[PDB]
Formats: sequence, structure tokens, C-alpha cells
Amino acid sequence: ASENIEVHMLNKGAEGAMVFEPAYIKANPGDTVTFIPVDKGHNVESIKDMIPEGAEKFKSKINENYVLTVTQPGAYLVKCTPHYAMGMIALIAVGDSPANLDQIVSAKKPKIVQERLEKVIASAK
Ligand SMILES: [Cu+2]
Repeated sequence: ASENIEVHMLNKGAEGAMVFEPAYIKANPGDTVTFIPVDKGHNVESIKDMIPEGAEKFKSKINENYVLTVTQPGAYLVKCTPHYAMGMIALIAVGDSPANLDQIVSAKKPKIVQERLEKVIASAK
């Protein structure tokens, strides 16, 4: 069955300022991911060329509870549009072995983002 996972958007979390909690999401195809802003001023958006081929781009409105359906297997890098430069990202691993994860780790992106992205990848390891 399809499960729903809740992800929160916070000004301050345990890992720092401007975060997605959790920042790492393990899901199966057909799962929904619900993005919930706790504080005002956050949204969720897929980052260009950081979702698997076949997946559709999306961008939520600020403060709305966004329901994302993941169909394609692989890795999804998401961001909060206004705080992406501050490291506000979340990774969604749908299925096993996202082949595009390598491509997501190497893609050009803010240095503070790379730090968080790597750290979540190591913790999931
Ligand atoms: Cu934000």
C-alpha cells in the first residue's frame, strides 16, 4: 500500500537554521510525501535536473501543505525556494540505489547545500 510521510519545514531545527525535518526521506514508489511548514515563509520545490528522468517538476506555494507523489524510483533533491542558499534541502530516496544520486552529489549547488547533502548521505549510509 501507499504510505504517506510527513516532512516539516522549520526556521530552526536540530541541524541548524532553515531546515527540512527530516532531511532524508526513504520512500517506495507510489508513496506520498507531505511537506508541512511549521513556520511561515517556507515552500518546497524540486531542483532542476535533480529529480529522476520521468519525474515531474513541482513547486509549492509558500505556507501550503504540499502533497508530493513519488512514482519514479531514484533520488530527489528538493529545496525551499527562498532559503536554498542557506542550505534548506531534503533528499528523497525512492527505491533502492538511486542511480542519479551520483549525478546529484556532483551537480553544481551552494557549498552549504553540499555540506548538508553529504552529511545526510553519510548518515543514511
Ligand atoms: Cu524556507
